[PDB]
This record gives sequence, structure tokens and C-alpha cells, in this order.
Amino acid sequence: PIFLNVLEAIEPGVVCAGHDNNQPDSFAALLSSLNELGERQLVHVVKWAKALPGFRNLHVDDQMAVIQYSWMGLMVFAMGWRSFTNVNSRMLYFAPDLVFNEYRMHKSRMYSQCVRMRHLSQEFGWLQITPQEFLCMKALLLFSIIPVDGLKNQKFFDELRMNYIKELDRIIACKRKNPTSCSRRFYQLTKLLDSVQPIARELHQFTFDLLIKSHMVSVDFPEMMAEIISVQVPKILSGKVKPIYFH
Ligand SMILES: C[C@](O)(COc1c(F)c(F)c(F)c(F)c1F)C(=O)Nc1ccc([N+](=O)[O-])c(C(F)(F)F)c1
Repeated sequence: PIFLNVLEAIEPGVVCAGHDNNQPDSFAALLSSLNELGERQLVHVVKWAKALPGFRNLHVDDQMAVIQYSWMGLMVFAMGWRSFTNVNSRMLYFAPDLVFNEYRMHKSRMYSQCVRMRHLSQEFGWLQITPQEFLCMKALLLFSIIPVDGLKNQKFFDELRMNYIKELDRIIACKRKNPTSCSRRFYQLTKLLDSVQPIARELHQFTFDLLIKSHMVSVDFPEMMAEIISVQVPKILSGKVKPIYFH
């Protein structure tokens, strides 16, 4: 189980937001903590991605672009799984010190997106998603959103993606003889994977609008994040960069 050994080994540890939970909730404070957390997380996502089997096959410029475009979806997926395993989807577990209840969901002005993410979180339970299916699916999300014009080396990307889809096949094929059971499983998962994109899209839009009026809402945006939102996210919202759906 070489492939799974590796994913397990590189899976990031706990990342805290540094939020002050002794202070009443406020839009500004919550979003400032979400931005800070996002920035702390990106550092880990980058290190994780670069340690993924075959990732260095990609062109240097494609590596970062791919990481920045898929960043949101990866987090959404992981956060959903964390919510599932930690609080049984009761609340959104962004971090041990940044857990959202309905009040915070409403206060953050990200209610609709939070509700979709909670539903995703419940999906891991309804579908009895295994810890290993989760790891492979999350890896697959890194190769699920590219520019319409293609990357420097599209072919190496396509190869990479194809090989990851196959590993997911393998984790499903294991302990499964009847093809009809595997085909049904593959359907549910690819179907689950597709659902992540629309959620990331909504967060992107929310994040973009917020950055534009940040100076009006007293919301602090970290250096790196701001750059990605202003340079990368617009490409996604304008359609130049799009996700790869299964269905
Ligand atoms: C509002 C923002 O701070 C924006 O930061 C991000 C951003 F600007 C991006 F372009 C991203 F791709 C991204 F993943 C961000 F978090 C945010 O969505 N933060 C955030 C922090 C943690 C998590 N998390 O732990 O999964 C999430 C998420 F993914 F929505 F749930 C968002």
C-alpha cells in the first residue's frame, strides 16, 4: 500500500487560527481569523502538495498555479471531513480554535456557503467515506481545476491526474469483487467530488467581494492571500480557469 502510506505520511497536522474566543463575535474579528488561518493553512498545503507522488513531474509554474487554483476546494474538503470526524457535522471545524455554530455562520455573513459545507460534512457520514477514500479524493482535488488555455506542460498534468483517478479506483476495488458495487461506489464519490467545486466557487466570490471592500469593513488581508485573490481568483470567477468535472 505504497500510495496510501505516502498520503497518510504527508497529511498535515493540526493548524490553529489564533482566534480570541474570549471576545464576543463580530464580523471583522471572525473574518480576520479566517484569513489568518487560511494563510497558515496555505503554508501546509504547499508543503503537502510538493511531497505528493509525481508532483515534481509538473512544470515549476504549473505547480504553484495548480496549488493556488485548487487551494479553496482542498480546504473545503478537508474542513468538511474534520467537521465530520470531530463534531459529527454538528458545527464547522475550521480549526480547534475556530469552530462555527449557526450564530457564527450568520455573523460571518457566509451562511449559505457554511450550510453547503455542513451538508458536505454530513456526506462523509451518509456515504460512510473511509479515511483512505478521503485521502485519495483530497489528493485528486489538487488536479481538478485548470486554465482553459492549459498549463505549460498539460500532458504531464493529464498523466498525473489520470494516475490519481486510478489510485482512487484501487482503493475502491480493494475488498470489492462485484463490479456493480465498485461502479456504484465510484459514481457516488466522483459525484461527491464534483459537489466541492460549486462550494469553492461561492467562497471565492465571497472572498473576492470582501477583499475589494476590505478597507470599508476593517478586515485584514495577509500579504500572500491578497495577491492570490487579486491575481488568481479573478481568473476563476471570470472563467479563464475552470474545474474538471466528472459528470
Ligand atoms: C475568507 C477566507 O479567509 C479566504 O481565504 C482563502 C482565500 F482567499 C483563497 F483564495 C483560498 F483559495 C482559500 F482556500 C482561502 F481560505 C477563507 O475562506 N478562509 C478559510 C479558512 C479556513 C478554511 N478551512 O479551514 O477549510 C476555509 C474553508 F475552506 F472555506 F473552509 C476558509
